[PDB]
Amino acid sequence: MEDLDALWERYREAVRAGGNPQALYQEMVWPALLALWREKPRVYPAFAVSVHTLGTSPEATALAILGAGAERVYVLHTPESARFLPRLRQDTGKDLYPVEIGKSDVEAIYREVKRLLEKHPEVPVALDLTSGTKAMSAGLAAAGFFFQRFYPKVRVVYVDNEDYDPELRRPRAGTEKLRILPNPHEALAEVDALFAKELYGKGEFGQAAAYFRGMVGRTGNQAYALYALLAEMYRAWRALDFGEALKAGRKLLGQLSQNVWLNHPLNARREALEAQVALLEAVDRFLKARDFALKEGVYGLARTLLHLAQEAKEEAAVLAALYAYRALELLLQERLALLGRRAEAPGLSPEEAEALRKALAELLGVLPEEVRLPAKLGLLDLLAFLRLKGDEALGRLSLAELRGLAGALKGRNSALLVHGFDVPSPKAVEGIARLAQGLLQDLEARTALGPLSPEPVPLGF
Amino acid sequence: DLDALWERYREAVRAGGNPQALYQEMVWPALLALWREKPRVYFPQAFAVSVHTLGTSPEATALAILGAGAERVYVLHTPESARFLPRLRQDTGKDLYPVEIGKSDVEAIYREVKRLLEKHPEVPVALDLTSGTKAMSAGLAAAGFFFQRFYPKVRVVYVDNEDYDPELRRPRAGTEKLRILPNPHEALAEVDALFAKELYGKGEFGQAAAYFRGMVGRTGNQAYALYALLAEMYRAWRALDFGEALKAGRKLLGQLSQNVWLNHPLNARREALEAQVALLEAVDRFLKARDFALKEGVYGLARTLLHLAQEAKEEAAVLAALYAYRALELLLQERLALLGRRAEAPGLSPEEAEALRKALAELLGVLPEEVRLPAKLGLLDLLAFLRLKGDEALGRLSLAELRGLAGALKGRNSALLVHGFDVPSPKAVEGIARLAQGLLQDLEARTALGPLSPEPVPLGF
Repeated sequence: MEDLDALWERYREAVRAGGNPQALYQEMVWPALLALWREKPRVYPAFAVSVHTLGTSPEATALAILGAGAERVYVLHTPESARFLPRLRQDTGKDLYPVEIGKSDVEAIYREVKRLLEKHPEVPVALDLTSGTKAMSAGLAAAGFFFQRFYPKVRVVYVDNEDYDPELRRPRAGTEKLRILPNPHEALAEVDALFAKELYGKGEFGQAAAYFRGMVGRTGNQAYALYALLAEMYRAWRALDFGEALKAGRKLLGQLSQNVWLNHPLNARREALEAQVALLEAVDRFLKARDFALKEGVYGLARTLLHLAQEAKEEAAVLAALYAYRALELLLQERLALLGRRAEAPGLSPEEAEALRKALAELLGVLPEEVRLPAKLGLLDLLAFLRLKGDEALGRLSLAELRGLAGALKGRNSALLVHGFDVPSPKAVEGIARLAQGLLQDLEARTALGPLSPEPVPLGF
Repeated sequence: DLDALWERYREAVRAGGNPQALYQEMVWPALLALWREKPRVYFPQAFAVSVHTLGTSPEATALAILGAGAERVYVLHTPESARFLPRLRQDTGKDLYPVEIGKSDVEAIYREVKRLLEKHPEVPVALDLTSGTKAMSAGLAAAGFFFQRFYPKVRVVYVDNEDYDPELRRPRAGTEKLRILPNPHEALAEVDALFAKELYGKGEFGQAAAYFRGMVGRTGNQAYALYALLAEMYRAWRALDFGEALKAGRKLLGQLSQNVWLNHPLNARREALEAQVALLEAVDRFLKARDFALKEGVYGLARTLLHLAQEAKEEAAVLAALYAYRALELLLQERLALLGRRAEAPGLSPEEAEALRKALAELLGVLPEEVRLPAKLGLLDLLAFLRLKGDEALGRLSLAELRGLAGALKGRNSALLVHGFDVPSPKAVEGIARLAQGLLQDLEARTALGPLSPEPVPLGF
């Protein structure tokens, strides 16, 4: 090695004397450097296959072949650099499997890497980008980091070096070292936040929380524990577990009020978070009481259900119907509470029951004698009853709209996930959600929560 | 023009002149002029920001800056390439924003690119990798393609050429052109299958179908259309849209029967597919008839609901309870039918009603007068009635087991998403689902389907 450092200087001074650079490199330097790499590869801390781009200088590639020490060696060369395959054979002693590519045909690099990984799918593979055009090297690296998703044993490698002489177009002999170029997730920790943020923006709150919690496990940065709490709060809220959501939100607000978290980015949104936690509190209170005097909790629950129905409208129509039916039922029951009455025991007088059978018969296209009122008012019975009692919000419904909704309202309990086998049309679910929305805006005006959305607050990064 | 200039340059070099100084004197002014007049840029592109690595080759970075035409220009240089910043300012005429990095510090590339995208989050940004070490260029490309996931307007760019003279270490003048380097996702069609197969493996059937549809177009290969149908069938099945699931499964089976597709990989799992489609057909039949003599459809619907309940139990227990209650209800009604009683309105004599009130009281630990029998039997009422009528499966349950189930069973209709406000424990869902599973295993033996799983068949690639 100090032999190598001494003859490097001998070479340098011979070049300053007028000796040719390439010739004296081949004669004085390269045999000793090559012998060193044969005996002892300068390799950072397993490869079964190595794949090497090949440009106009074969020496870097010879070193990378010896450093990876793979049994199977592929060489991605161009029509122009094919001339160097004999030298590669004689310097490495390896069988070469050559693949010709254009020097900036990045797609072909991608395709050849695909083909090779499919040929060697479960062994460690080194992708050496040292030699070639920037297009070849960058294409090989890009292909490697892309395919690690599906071929995790792939590694991108590089003959790093120290004293690159721009005149000599070579580094100082003996400073070369083969090493692994890390992928961005491996290299830069904060990029995990990006994955978490993406999942959060998709409504995948449980996975987002898992990512944030794993980041605290990786780096110890407790700022991401607060983000995990937030994602956990939304996970629980979207799953209708208002107790767990309230607990997570209260923990989060408590943490954000500590001096150490004063500049956490979620504090830029504190009021929004406080309002959402107030909503969760109100819903928790209403769920415990089951009493429709608690207007804020009725609003919070119906708002949550209508938002869930809107999100399920495309991918989950059966659930969308269920959410929309429950929201409308809650809102109609709150209207009945405006009259002091309860749907499970409305206390209909004989005159009221007769009038209700007549109105239901007109809506259902039957005779009043065919209408049988259950002990607990069904959804359509409740709507008809409120109209009979002069409810101002339901009185505004046209007869055409109500006739259009009558089939869907009548079949509330006949839904597949309640007691029957039916799925109403998406158009009817749309009409049920529209009716519910109008009742919700009436209630929203009468509640201390004001208008509030379940949409998540922006993360602030 | 530039052709004749390049021949004059090569001639002056042949005559012993200094290649680099002669490039600076004879070639570089004409090329720089040309890139100021009309830069050679492959379809013309508009960038707001450009980011440039800088090695020992400032000419390439000047061409890249002028080609990108960005208002804001960042230069990622090393301590060794810093001395080139003044000349790069003169050639381009731009205010440069320099950022220092080590020549192999790939983490530093990732960090600085991340900072710059955060500073310019919504504008098109060019990452020029032409000049620098291979670690710098490959790091910039890898950073670009990685961050495209989160910053879609990022592009990786490169000053390519038609010919490069390896002795002069220069592109042939006037053959340089600024090119976008494609990311491996957009350059390789076939990779979409791997993504689909990943999504399919995680049960994301809609996205898997979407990727399969994409592949059909980008390749010539209608084979992927079959995969798309399979994914659509599972999507519809999980969403409880049995009609659409059956439509897709029948279309798929009919295509797998054509001569062209006899070697399709799905035909390796043909038997399983056929069985799943028959289950779907039986469920579709049962949903139209709503009659518990159709044992196969009862089995298929209860099996589907129990699978969904098991999937939802841990993180969506409200929904899991809804699914598990429906599954258990169906199975108990089928067992009422099997006893020869009407499964939707068993006609209890006053003597049977009295006996059932006594049995429920002894069970619930209350007095008989505190038990009220609704017009529709609840789950607990129905289970106790089946036990009174000598049902053997249910007769095997112990008193301890029944009292452990009694709370959950009484809460069928008081579930939040039915008529009430209950938010259940995953433990209560587990009890309901385990009772249902036992009844399902009993019905399995009495059905022409036999045992079948809603678990997706392997793709076979």
